[PDB]
Amino acid sequence: YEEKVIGQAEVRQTFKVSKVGTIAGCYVTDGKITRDSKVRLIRQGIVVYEGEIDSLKRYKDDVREVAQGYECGLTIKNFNDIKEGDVIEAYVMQEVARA
Repeated sequence: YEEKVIGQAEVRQTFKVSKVGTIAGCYVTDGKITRDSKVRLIRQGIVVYEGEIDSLKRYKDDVREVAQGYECGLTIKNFNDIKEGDVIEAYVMQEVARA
């Protein structure tokens, strides 16, 4: 088996607040945008940033994933670029959410 997409989404926005962090929201279009997953966004030319998720917290609670088509606010590792930069892409193995 290959480590295909496990959480592809599109940045909604981010939270570069002087109280929170950089809670980057993303609309999902593939697997799940979970805490136990990596991340890889891209602009209209190249990669905007890469790594993993820092935290996972929606507008309701601290959800672990965001599959189907739900948007949740999550930080993306040590994100240098902020505010709805572009489309994000979570990639990993088949051990997400439950592992």
